[PDB]
Amino acid sequence: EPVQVFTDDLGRKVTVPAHPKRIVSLHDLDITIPLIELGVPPVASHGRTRPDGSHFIRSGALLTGVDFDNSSIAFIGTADIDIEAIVAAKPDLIITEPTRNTPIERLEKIAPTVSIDHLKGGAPEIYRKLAELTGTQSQLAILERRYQAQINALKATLDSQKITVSVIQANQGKINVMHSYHSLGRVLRDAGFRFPPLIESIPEGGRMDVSAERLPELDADFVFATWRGDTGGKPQDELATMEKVMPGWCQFLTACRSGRYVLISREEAISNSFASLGLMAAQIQSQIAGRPLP
Amino acid sequence: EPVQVFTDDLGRKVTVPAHPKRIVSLHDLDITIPLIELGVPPVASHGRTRPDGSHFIRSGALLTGVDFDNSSIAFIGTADIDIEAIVAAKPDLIITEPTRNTPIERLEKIAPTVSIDHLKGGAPEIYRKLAELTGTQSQLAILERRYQAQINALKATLDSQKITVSVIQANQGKINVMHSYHSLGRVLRDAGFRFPPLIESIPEGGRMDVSAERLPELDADFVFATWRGDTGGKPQDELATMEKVMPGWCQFLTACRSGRYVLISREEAISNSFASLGLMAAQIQSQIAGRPLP
Repeated sequence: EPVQVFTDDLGRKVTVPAHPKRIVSLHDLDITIPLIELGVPPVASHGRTRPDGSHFIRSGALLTGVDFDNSSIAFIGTADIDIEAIVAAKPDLIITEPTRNTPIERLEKIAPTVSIDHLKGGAPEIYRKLAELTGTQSQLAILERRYQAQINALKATLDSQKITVSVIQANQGKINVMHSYHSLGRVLRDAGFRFPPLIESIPEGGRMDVSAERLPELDADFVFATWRGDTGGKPQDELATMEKVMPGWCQFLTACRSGRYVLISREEAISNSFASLGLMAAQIQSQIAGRPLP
Repeated sequence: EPVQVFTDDLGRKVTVPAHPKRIVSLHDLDITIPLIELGVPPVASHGRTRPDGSHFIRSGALLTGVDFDNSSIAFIGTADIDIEAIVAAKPDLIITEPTRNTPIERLEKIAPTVSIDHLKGGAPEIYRKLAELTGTQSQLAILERRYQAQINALKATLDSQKITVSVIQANQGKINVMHSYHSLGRVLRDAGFRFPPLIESIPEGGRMDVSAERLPELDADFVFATWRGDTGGKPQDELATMEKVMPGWCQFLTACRSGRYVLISREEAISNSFASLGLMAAQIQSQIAGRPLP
């Protein structure tokens, strides 16, 4: 019953509960996982569909232990959001994002609705906004304190201001690089590691394709790449794709030639969650400083 | 004020809240960390003290984000428990353990008091007991679901019954080896890895010192060890410790000589927390299956 006014990322000043009890989320990975971490899981959520017709919250169980099958969170649809399911969930707050296609004008006649945009400040701003929305600034501060401690533990392990890093990815015949590769890039930058010029010059929130011949320009002391394992995939498949991109690609990176090419599971690496930040920090730690080469 | 019966590990049937709101914890690592993970932080806790006079929950910030300096958990002592701070905290439940000073009989007249023993059943049992005690069985189920997903992700990454691992530790000129090294050994065992015959010979819950001449009997596809970092230590400090144990030790292990010797941060590795098991699984994954060697 007590309310609050929130200005969303479309610039809409919306009257919302101070402490919402029945949140509806229109994205699993970008909204619902954060909501779970903050201790305000939604009563219904966008999710995904297996070939057998069963549903799952993407990265839910793996990163939070929470999924459709072990909770009372209702599934509202994958590509086509079921408006009736949203209404049947009796929300006091609906949370969507600009790359979701369900019209705001439809949603706002069900319940107070807000839209949040990761493009405006990334994951840190997403969680700040969600905490403000849900009255969970307190749970957020503890999540941020843990991340502070993981970053500091990493900085204390090695001189990161002296080690160069790089995150690359096979992209259909070329190499795609981001300015900051999601969880992996965020931890590497917050820890003070330095990227090659070609990556540094990419605008924040951007990405670019690089021709395979220009691999040496993406080299660093350590080169990270990620592999899709959600579908029965293994790290060797990512080694296969790179070989298709360029036969003997390894010889073009001193990091790969020297055995400082590191493969990280992609599902964990792409999530905006605090769970993932911790997994990235641990992996970066032992891989860079806990793996002496002969 | 609804009440339940709990038989503690001394065999005492104690009438305790069904849902305790104001828990006092007499041990940071064995009780407080579990309680925080179960979503029921204590209102007062044992912890450690620095020479400057500041107080902390060992592992609290690093693994949970929760500490004395960013919460309202009251510090109640390190060596000698502050009984007046426990009174001021108005507890409805006091949790103690057998390796503690405080007479159980003084605590009894402040609030219902139970004693939990880590020696019977370990962490799984500690967590099960606390969940029943605090009414947090559903939170535990969620933590367990995430552990299942992490083990499943690891097993799907590689054929683990095809790979041998070992965990060793320098111990004053000798090598100490456990049947299962805390969190790191539990994950390796749960994921289905094989161990060297000498390690499988050690009785469950046990450990053994061996001379460094016997290092080859601890050799594996991957040899793991841990380094203490909570106090400015670095991985290189543990390598220097090994060189004292035996000069040229690296050449004596095929794993080290070939670049399959991996160093893992100790504080996380020795914790019984669900957070640790997650950091272990992720590091084992990329270290074993995500690091191509030239």
